[PDB]
Amino acid sequence: EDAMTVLTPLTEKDYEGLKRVLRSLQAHKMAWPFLEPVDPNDAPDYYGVIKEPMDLATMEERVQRRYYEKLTEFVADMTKIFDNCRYYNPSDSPFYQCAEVLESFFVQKLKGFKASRSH
Repeated sequence: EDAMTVLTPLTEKDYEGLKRVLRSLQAHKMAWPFLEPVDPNDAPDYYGVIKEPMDLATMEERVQRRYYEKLTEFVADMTKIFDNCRYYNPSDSPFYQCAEVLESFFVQKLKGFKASRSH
């Protein structure tokens, strides 16, 4: 990551942009597996094998409460969503495919956000 992403404290203005990014992901058709925490009754051994679960509702709470100090930390939580999903699910699963699609969408939005921050 670039130095602004790593070092620049997130401001209130930055948080408006973070909320916009999160809302765009929540609204995406392929976000359905990531909207809320993984249900243990749907996913055998999940919480036994996934050390740091994450989901979009948890990130929404963190954005509201100003949890993140640096953009890198917001990106790290988001990246957990996708990495956890690819870790636990087979590559031919619809879940895995959702992670591939939504991650690409997130990267597009994130670049947009970083650009906007820079001007």
